[PDB]
Amino acid sequence: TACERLHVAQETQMQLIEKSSDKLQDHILYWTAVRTENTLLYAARKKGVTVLGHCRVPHSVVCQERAKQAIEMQLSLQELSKTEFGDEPWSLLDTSWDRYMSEPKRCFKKGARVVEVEFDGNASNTNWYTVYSNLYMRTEDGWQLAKAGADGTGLYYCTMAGAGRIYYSAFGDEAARFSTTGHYSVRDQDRVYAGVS
Repeated sequence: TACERLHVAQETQMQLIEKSSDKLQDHILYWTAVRTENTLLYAARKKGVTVLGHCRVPHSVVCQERAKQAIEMQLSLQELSKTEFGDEPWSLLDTSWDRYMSEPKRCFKKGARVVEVEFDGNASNTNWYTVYSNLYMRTEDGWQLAKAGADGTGLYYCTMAGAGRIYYSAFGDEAARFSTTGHYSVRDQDRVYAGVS
């Protein structure tokens, strides 16, 4: 029945990806199925299983990690749905591990845009950063909405626990890698910033 439970858990993921729902509950469901699959697979690995039915069992370290990630997503999302934010539309990508682990780390993110940094007054000396306008992060006071942006210093988010911009990236650290002079200019949307290191 570990073989049938595996089939259902894999089929659930495949059904929900096709559907591509904008409801949080479908994504809770998707991650709980990812959890189930990798838990069973990990349990199979401990017992020395290498093929369960018609699919190969990944290395135990791999199954263990995929299950742990899915536990974290499941529980996090379940908490989210119990907040004011649960009502909002959530896609597969909004609730994906890479989005969650993108900077800043361990928060869900919607509203992507590209920030462009030019390094030595040199149009060919350039780099780009994906910034999310809407960030949902757990405080000791549940989940809360934060906004992210860029200025001359770096990429930052602001909250009302300690009023001010809180930087998760510093452009001076970027210019220390990609510039020869230390100066750079930052284009976020309709604003251009200057900076130095």
